[PDB]
Amino acid sequence: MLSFLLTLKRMLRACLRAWKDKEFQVLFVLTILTLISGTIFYSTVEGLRPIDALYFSVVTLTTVGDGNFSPQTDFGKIFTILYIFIGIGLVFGFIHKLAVNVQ
Amino acid sequence: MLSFLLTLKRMLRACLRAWKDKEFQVLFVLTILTLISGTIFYSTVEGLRPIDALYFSVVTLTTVGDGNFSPQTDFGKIFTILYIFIGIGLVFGFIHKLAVNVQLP
Amino acid sequence: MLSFLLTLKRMLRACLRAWKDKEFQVLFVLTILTLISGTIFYSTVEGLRPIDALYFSVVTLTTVGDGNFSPQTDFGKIFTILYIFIGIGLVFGFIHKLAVNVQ
Amino acid sequence: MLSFLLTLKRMLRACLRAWKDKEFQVLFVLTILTLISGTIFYSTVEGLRPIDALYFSVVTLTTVGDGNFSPQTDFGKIFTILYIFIGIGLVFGFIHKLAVNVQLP
Ligand SMILES: [Ca+2]
Ligand SMILES: [K+]
Ligand SMILES: [K+]
Ligand SMILES: [K+]
Ligand SMILES: [K+]
Repeated sequence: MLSFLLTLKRMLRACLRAWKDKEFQVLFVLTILTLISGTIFYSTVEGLRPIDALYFSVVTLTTVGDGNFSPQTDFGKIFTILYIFIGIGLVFGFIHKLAVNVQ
Repeated sequence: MLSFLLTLKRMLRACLRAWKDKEFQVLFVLTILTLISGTIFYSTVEGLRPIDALYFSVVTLTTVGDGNFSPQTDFGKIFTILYIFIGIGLVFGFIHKLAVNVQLP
Repeated sequence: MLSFLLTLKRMLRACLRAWKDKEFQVLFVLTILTLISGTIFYSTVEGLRPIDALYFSVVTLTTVGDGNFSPQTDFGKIFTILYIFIGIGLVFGFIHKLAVNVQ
Repeated sequence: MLSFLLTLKRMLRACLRAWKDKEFQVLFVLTILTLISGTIFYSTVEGLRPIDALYFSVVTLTTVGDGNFSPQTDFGKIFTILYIFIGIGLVFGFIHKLAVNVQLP
């Protein structure tokens, strides 16, 4: 149906308009950064291959969680705790962003 | 007791009333599409029984998470990461939607 | 500090005012129901002691997840999938509720 | 590049500006209180090393979840359930807050 495609595209364009918003860009960059850091941290401190460090970081920053791995070192656990709150703060940021975008 | 039932019905009506929104519908189809892709991907690449691939896909895409399985291949891992952001995208989309339907006038 | 206690109490009263809202009551009852059902389902179909069925239901309906148990039977898995979406729908319900409560 | 930095700072200022809200503060203290209680509870009742009790408490209260540990006692289980709803309460509270600070005027 054309109605369907048209609606989808209207929405896609709306999503694209966001990647053009400075504040949204910031939020985006910060999480990308946060993802890099985490990848690096768990790679060195917890000794996980980069890909498994990125995975754990993602799955953790998004609250999906890893059904197998858990930080072994104490330093790892502390970092993971603060890491998670950064994620909570990051998502509220987007939430607030969207809540404002309508008005 | 009666107001409970009456309120429930009014709300239950609304949920359906929103099931008529063109944008809600697309989000729904996109989610179902995402769910189907995941199911295929994981049964294929991770060799998971189809029902296990759909299950992993659902719990992964909703941030619930699987307490036992994790992709074993680097391929599955990469896909899961992006898959999760799709999910995050889908949910914000719904949230944005609800946000608009509230602050309407 | 008195300022602190006063603010807290103002907020507690606000939370209490909600338990007096019919629509909120509904949302509440539905999840309680949903929790009962789940407890029963996983108890019989997956053979978990009621307490472990309630736990799995809660941890699953709230997206916390169980780091050990996963449904073994196919019927269990299908139910868990629909169960989770009920939860997503239930939480959006509260979300919408709150988003309206301000205006 | 400069607008990035300038925007970041303006936003970074706001987060702090909100750290001055009396209601945000209480929510924060309540969360810290909840976190401390959990840490005590789990090290005591579940015999978890203090840092493991705080960790389990954080991942549990944020719906992230622990991929390896689960309370072993029926006592720990009951507590975890309520604990999770406290967390759900805390988050809605913050959300409600953000909701109000947006739709202000
Ligand atoms: Ca596990
Ligand atoms: K998990
Ligand atoms: K979650
Ligand atoms: K969430
Ligand atoms: K989770």
